[PDB]
Amino acid sequence: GEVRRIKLYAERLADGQMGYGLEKGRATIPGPLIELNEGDTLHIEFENTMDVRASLHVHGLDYEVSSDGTTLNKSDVEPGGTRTYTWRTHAPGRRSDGTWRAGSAGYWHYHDHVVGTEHGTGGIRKGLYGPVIVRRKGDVLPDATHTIVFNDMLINNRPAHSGPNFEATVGDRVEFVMITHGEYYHTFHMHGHRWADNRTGMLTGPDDPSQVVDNKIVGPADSFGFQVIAGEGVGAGAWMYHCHVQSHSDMGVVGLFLVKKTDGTIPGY
Amino acid sequence: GEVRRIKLYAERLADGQMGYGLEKGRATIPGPLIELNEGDTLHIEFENTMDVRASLHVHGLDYEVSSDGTTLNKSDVEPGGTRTYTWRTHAPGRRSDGTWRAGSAGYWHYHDHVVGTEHGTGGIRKGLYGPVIVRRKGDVLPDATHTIVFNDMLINNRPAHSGPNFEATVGDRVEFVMITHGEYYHTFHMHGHRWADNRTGMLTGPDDPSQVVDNKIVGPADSFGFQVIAGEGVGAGAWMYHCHVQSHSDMGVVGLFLVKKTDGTIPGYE
Amino acid sequence: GGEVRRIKLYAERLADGQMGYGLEKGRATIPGPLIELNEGDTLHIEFENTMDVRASLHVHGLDYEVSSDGTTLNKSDVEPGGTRTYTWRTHAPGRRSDGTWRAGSAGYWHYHDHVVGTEHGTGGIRKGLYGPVIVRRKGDVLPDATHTIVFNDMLINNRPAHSGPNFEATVGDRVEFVMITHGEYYHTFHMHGHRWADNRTGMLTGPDDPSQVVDNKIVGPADSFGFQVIAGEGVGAGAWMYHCHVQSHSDMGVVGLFLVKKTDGTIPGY
Ligand SMILES: [Cu+2]
Ligand SMILES: [Cu+2]
Ligand SMILES: [Cu+2]
Ligand SMILES: [Cu+2]
Ligand SMILES: [Cu+2]
Ligand SMILES: [Cu+2]
Ligand SMILES: [Cu+2]
Ligand SMILES: [Cu+2]
Ligand SMILES: [Cu+2]
Ligand SMILES: [Cu+2]
Repeated sequence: GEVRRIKLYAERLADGQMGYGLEKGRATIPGPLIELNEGDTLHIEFENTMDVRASLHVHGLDYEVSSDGTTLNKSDVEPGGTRTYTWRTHAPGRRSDGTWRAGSAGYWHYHDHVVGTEHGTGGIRKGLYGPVIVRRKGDVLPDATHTIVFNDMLINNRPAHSGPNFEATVGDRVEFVMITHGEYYHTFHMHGHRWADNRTGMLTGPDDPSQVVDNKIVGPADSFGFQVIAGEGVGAGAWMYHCHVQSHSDMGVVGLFLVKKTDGTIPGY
Repeated sequence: GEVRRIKLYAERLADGQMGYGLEKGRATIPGPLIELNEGDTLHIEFENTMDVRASLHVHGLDYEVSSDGTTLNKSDVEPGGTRTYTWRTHAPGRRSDGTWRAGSAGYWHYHDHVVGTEHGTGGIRKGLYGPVIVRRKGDVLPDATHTIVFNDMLINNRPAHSGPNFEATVGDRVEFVMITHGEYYHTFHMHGHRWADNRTGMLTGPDDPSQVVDNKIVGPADSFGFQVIAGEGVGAGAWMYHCHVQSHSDMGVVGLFLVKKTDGTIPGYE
Repeated sequence: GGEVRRIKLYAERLADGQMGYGLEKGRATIPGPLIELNEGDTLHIEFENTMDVRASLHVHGLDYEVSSDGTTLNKSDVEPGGTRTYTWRTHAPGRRSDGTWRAGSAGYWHYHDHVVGTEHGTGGIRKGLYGPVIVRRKGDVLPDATHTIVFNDMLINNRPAHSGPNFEATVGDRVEFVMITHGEYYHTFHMHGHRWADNRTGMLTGPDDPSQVVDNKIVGPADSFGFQVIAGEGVGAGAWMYHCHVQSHSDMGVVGLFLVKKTDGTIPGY
């Protein structure tokens, strides 16, 4: 694949949060989406603009201990400090012994591993997480990608009973990245939409046995994703997504997948 | 792909519980099993006979906003009032864009969405849940079908140390639907039997790499099913099924898959 | 495969209020010894309960009659100082007379006591009466070494917290992990620098295998999965943290090291 270079900033935010950003003062929670094709290399010029030690750890991708982002492998960043982390990816292939080497492709995530504790409980709690997508050659690309993060009892570190809305048009091919962090198990559910419990979130073809689901138990540091055709077989509407743990939904871990008709209207909303 | 109509009533029961039934005063917990072939449409003539608002939301199957069963999409039911709910299904096909549309086939469930709160915490707690099986052309059909719901710390809203038993004979193709509800994660286990972590609960053949398990972690609104040849390779016996979370089995989330010999006997148990 | 095997196995109290399975009197370990079988194999376990309380042997996944359930229910537990021969059987997958595919015994399985403390072995599990079982399919690739990580309540292999076990391998070694969970709590098992397949073997079969590829897996009491990695594949030598990813679990010390060595013997940054 291609070699690529980006800048990443860890920053303090209002209400004592902590974001990553591609640009200083544009830090988000979750952090910016990172999109890669199998075989790509990413060199990340990472600057800690905070008064506390921070790091960048990644799930699933290839990295050397020198890019672990852990005090253990001395890969964290002093306050004000800079470090360039290297993530590599590979494509699948038979090894020489006959066995199949799984590719790097999947729905993954990066997070701090040193804020609060040597496991980044503080960083994670404050908002130092975001999505990685590693694509395979042939994978179908979406019209948009939306990142939903169950962080303890919040979605994307928002004040509860205010979970984020996502706008789309019927027939649009919408991608969701679903990441979980903190202490608690959850179940992610979506009204009017289904996906496949497999790498991609859609069945490869008729030979794919993967269960089809609208509900998934997820624990801290689990990542999955899936694409749907917005409105497929159900029409336009305010389509609720929510944590299906009853106390979680009642305390307001809910948002709307707002699927507009072609004309721009929405039924009874 | 045939169109169908059935009547469903929400009723308050004895001991302050709530349940769906196919007739008046015949409501069960779980609710009655709904079985569909892909393509089939089901129109549900639903009546809320209770003194509180109630609804019917479904997982997995195709419905419009007007069958969401939510406060949001004004698709819940006043006390005593009626509403006709529509669930469509679809077979798997090729989309124009060359991708594979998945198909509605799978182990699913229906549950109230307004009784307790705007997510029916109260309805679910009181027993407003039931199983839906959507079948695909060629799916092997069972000799019998037994629904097991881990709702909070009970099975099928029974008293504890009292979880249901299911009788069967050696060789029976027995189907289980396993639904989870409320606040707590669980692990469903079964002695003497195992299944595949996939759609049908059966391996398609030797090119099915899916994990063969007898123990599966589940949380609120998770649905799976499977089919076993009763007592396959293990013989007749009282075959325990139990939540494997230790305090959960200890407090009485246990039941018996009672697998009789052909002559109707069973080896001695307690 | 297709061989009859015989072993002896003891239950024993240990130091610090613990109980262990062992191949010999006084050599009990926590976890108990790894039992490795090929599909078709029958294992006869000459079990002796050296302890002062009723203990059993119950196994997940494998084939056993109720006379080897090791339950109160089926009266197959063992009196203090008693001996009982448990029989585990295993079958290869095969086409059934109903045209369906019979799932094989092969996978990542476990054995635990069912009668110490409660009729669900709560006390026996807590105190260390658990061990791993692997059943191999014909032509399964065999590892260079096998390592067992049990998440029992808040600990690993009933060790004192902040001191989880380390495993040593050289870059290029085929390293197998058995990953069992017991007790009351859900966990997520994670490993730095390595990935596996959510499927029977923890390895994709080929390009036809849609299994999700994961470094993080939610597990609950009595969940068992396993996988094999090439040590340092595409990441190189190093101290490769494995940890529960439940933040307070990792904080309270549920961590260990996959110590992957360069070929010369060294570890960068040690
Ligand atoms: Cu880590
Ligand atoms: Cu939640
Ligand atoms: Cu992590
Ligand atoms: Cu629901
Ligand atoms: Cu809902
Ligand atoms: Cu339970
Ligand atoms: Cu009796
Ligand atoms: Cu049991
Ligand atoms: Cu844990
Ligand atoms: Cu067990």
